[PDB]
Amino acid sequence: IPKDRRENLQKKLFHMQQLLPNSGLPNLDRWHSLFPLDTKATRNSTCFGYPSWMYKAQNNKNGRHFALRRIEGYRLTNEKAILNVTKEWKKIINANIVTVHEAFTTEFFGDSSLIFVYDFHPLSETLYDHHFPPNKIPENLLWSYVCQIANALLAIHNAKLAARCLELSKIIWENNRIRLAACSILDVLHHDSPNRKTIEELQQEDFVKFGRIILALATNTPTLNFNNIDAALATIVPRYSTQLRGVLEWLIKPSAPGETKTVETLMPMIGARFANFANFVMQESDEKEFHLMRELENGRIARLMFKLSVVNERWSETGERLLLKLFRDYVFHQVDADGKARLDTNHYLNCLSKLDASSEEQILLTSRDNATVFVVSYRSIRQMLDRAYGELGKE
Amino acid sequence: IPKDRRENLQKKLFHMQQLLPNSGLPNLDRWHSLFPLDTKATRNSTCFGYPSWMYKAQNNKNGRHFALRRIEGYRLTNEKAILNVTKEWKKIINANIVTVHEAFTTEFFGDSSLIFVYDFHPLSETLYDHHFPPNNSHNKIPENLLWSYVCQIANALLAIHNAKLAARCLELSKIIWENNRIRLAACSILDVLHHDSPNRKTIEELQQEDFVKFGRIILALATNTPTLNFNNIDAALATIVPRYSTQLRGVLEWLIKPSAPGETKTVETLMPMIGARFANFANFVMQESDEKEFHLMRELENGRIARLMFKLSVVNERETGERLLLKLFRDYVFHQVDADGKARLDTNHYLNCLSKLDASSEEQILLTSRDNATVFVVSYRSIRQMLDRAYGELGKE
Ligand SMILES: Nc1ncnc2c1ncn2[C@@H]1O[C@H](COP(=O)(O)OP(=O)(O)OP(O)(O)=S)[C@@H](O)[C@H]1O
Ligand SMILES: Nc1ncnc2c1ncn2[C@@H]1O[C@H](COP(=O)(O)OP(=O)(O)OP(O)(O)=S)[C@@H](O)[C@H]1O
Ligand SMILES: [Mg+2]
Ligand SMILES: [Mg+2]
Repeated sequence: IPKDRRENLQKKLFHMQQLLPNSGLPNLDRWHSLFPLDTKATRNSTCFGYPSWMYKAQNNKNGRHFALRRIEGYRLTNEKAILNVTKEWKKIINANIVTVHEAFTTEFFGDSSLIFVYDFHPLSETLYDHHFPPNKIPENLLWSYVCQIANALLAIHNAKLAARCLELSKIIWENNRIRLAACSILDVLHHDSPNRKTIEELQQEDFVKFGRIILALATNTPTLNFNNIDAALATIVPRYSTQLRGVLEWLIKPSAPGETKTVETLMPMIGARFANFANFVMQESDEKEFHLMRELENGRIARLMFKLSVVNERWSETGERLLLKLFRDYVFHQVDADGKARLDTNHYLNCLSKLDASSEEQILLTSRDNATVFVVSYRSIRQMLDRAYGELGKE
Repeated sequence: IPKDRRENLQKKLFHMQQLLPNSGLPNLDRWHSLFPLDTKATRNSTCFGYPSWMYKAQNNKNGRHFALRRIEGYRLTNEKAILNVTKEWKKIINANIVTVHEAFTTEFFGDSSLIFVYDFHPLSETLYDHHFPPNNSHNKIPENLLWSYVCQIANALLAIHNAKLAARCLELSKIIWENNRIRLAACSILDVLHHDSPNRKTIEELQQEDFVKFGRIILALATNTPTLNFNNIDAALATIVPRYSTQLRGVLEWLIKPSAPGETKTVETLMPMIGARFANFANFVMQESDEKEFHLMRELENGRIARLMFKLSVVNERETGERLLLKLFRDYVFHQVDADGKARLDTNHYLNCLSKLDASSEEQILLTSRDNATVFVVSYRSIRQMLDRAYGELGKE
């Protein structure tokens, strides 16, 4: 657990518990301690047709943290069966889709608001805000985005559904991992609108919105228009590979001369980039595995110190336990040439690691009166510790 | 953190430390504590042309555990065979390839042996032994798992071929399995043992042999036939059509058959054939990596608990003052005895006390001194603040 990852995982735990008491936010029937997640001071109705609000809240029943998406000013009776379509989205298990649990309307916000509950992903930021704060992205990261979004659309389309909402502000970023964070919403907000589209047509719009998102990132232009669909498409050939340009072209262009666009057709176009991506995720999962084991090592190290602390100053004054006493002094009571304490976390860690591994390496244990000195190995010290601790269990 | 997952990580750590006191194995110039990994009492020379031995050993320099592949009865007749091979393979780092570090000869085994050192992956079992258990004899593997293998092996071949090299050794017994993660565990070996052989093959045909050996491995697993023969490359190929999808059959057929009518087989051509199965595979890996992320944060308490023990051990027994409560706190946590006088050992008590110390719990405890006249009512929160305070005053010096 190096410095950055350990404090990042602590920053995550800190974000999950994080509260803001004076905010003047209401408590729902099954939710409390609502925490505002919006990082910007402006809200527009371009994405949903209504203003949107984001919240982190605690469940009254299980105490775990969830994310709440609020759609301001939407009227719909809570008892309506349409809100239950989130149950179909719940069935979809995907790493690039934020799982939705349920949907309900509420009036605790002083109006008519619709609430979607999602998994809470700590330290998440929108893909827009991450790449466009108020200078080009590497192609590997762009392909990582292409592979992740395609993976999401694959599961969605095969579930006889569509993304509907596919934009930069509605995709959350967290350590290069992206997820669709507004699914199942438009399913409700467009259930009985004029000019309803088919799930077949909506699935096609996904591919178009897909291409535009990546194209925007590739051309480093936040606002994207139709008048430059071929202008910005030709700007990526020297900077990025022709393969990247080819995928963007396929996604954006209305490919309907003899056939309709399908996710299965998109996959071979990606091809080798999937292997590269999968390789990276596998290696990152490997790194998480070592940190897991290091942390489990810490537990074994803590349990060794438990035994050691039980024995010390408890019989314990003199004997084979006297060496255990002197061993503790060796590890934690180190002082400099002046006489001042030499605090050293590294020394503590490596001493106990060698004790846990029963290292054959030897160390010098000086007695209280610097007259007697013990040449002893970690292996011997470990065996004395287990021996003495067991003799206390006989009682 | 499910039951099996915690015990899996504990089985790994226990496997790395595992020793054999009665062993008659020597210590090498740079290696010691050699531990036998072989699951069988018999060794044949089919895989390498020489008997092979597997060992876990500790590095004298860094103290970490590595895997050692020993090739019995090998004399170095050319230093080019080790150096021209290992200089290229050492550079290749892949998630589906066991990293090789170096190769050297030794005589400590009472003979002339060649030694390869690899990364040590705990709890690893050969893909053969996992799907064909050793202690049983002669019922199908799920298709998703077969596709997982195809993606992983293809990923390995992708890195290998792009380095102008070949797997050479691509068989069930030379691939290690660990929680559905497979790795090529015999790379760079045949590169050395065949470095100056009479009938040296081209790097391109050896690469073609990779695809064939690829196909046979998956086909063997799909047909539940450990040994695979040339006479049933089309017979066993027809056993998979009702049980598995036609796509799998198409890939296996493509891999095994000498596909050179209009083009020669390349990994880039294999990728679109797998296609959507890569999305499925990557999704699972992402999902498992997500599950580890949540499990990590929960486990982080061990570091926080251990660092607290560091502070507590530094301060204690270095006599009187505010640290006297820290001394009495240690007595409360680890020195519990009954009215009778017997030791009250409790691993749970130790863990939960420190959890409350780590959480700065508002829960209160009773601290009676040796002199019973004064007793301190204090919470874990206050004790926690006293500990950091005392530990900080030692940093002033
Ligand atoms: N499912 C989620 N889990 C955790 N955090 C989230 C989730 N969804 C959104 N957030 C965070 O909430 C913040 C705001 O959410 P997004 O609303 O949808 O963007 P919004 O920028 O504030 O844009 P406006 O104008 O509504 S469209 C972002 O910074 C995210 O980091
Ligand atoms: N790099 C490694 N890291 C950890 N364990 C390994 C590694 N490589 C091999 N092993 C294990 O070592 C054991 C024996 O190695 P493998 O020898 O090559 O099996 P072996 O099948 O009996 O084949 P050989 O003797 O040619 S017949 C296996 O159970 C593996 O799981
Ligand atoms: Mg918002
Ligand atoms: Mg062997």
